[PDB]
Amino acid sequence: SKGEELFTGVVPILVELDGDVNGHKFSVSGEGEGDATYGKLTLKFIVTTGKLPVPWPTLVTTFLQCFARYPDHMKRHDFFKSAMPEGYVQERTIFFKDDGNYKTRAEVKFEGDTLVNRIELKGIDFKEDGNILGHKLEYNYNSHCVYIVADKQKNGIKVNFKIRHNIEDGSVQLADHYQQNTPIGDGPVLLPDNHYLCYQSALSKDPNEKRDHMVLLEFVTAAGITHGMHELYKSGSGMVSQETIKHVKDLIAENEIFVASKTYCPYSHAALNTLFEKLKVPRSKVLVLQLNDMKEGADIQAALYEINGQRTVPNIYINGKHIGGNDDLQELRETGELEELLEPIL
Repeated sequence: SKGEELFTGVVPILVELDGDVNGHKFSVSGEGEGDATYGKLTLKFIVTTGKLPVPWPTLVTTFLQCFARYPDHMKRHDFFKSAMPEGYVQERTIFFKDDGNYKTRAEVKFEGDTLVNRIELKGIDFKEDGNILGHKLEYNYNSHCVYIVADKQKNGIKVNFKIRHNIEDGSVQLADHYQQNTPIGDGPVLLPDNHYLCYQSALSKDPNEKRDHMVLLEFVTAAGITHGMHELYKSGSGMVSQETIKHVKDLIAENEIFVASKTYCPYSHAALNTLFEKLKVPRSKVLVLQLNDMKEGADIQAALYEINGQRTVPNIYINGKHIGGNDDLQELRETGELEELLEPIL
């Protein structure tokens, strides 16, 4: 399958990392599973070479954003899954305030029914007495959202975020991240509009594990883009004769309630149900118009736009005053404005 289809269910994950921080070589292996529908991640890492020369917490970001949950209205912005199965390369440079930095490169891709994260990390200029080499960071992780931005030039995404690692003495170790993601193959990929990815992580130990390890649980969700559906409702694609313009105006002035609609339009359905059922308004007070059922439907609707700028049905009016669409009608229903507008009419 292609792109997101590959993440519909629970996916097995494998992670491999070879690192050398300040000359101290080490390598870790990790396994778990992802469930993008719930933005779930469950992994277990084990150090193969002995122990870790750095705190586990400082490796969390390095140790799978293709598993984040993207809401139904943000599928077009899921860059990570669109790169699969071929994958993408993730590069980062993490500057540790008043200390050394990590430079990382990783290739994420499917190898069979498995998503594999192969990483290479190098650390340099770290203080042997600092919080990193000195192992002074609490075994926890803070929650927060990061700002995701597309990099049209590189055909991928960019991210600059800061991680705060709690230090045992109540203070904090600053981890300034610089992330760059690039597609591996040359097939289509979805570049997103700026948005957010909110993380929540949980670190634990396997009481049955005797080698240095870490059990990570991450919950990730995409957020920040607006639900385009009701927006589209408002948006819509020779000028009309004044003859028609006045006529529509007359229709507006000569009627207590005016409603231009179409028989198949949901918003019209609801606007009408609101007036005739919910608010039990008399059919003799409401002049309805099924534009898709008239000779001059087009002309009328055209004339309407010319008169109020609205291009979509339902186009509602009350006592000569333009109201708008259904959302405008619901607007006034809640603020209680509608009830008072109808009082006189009723």
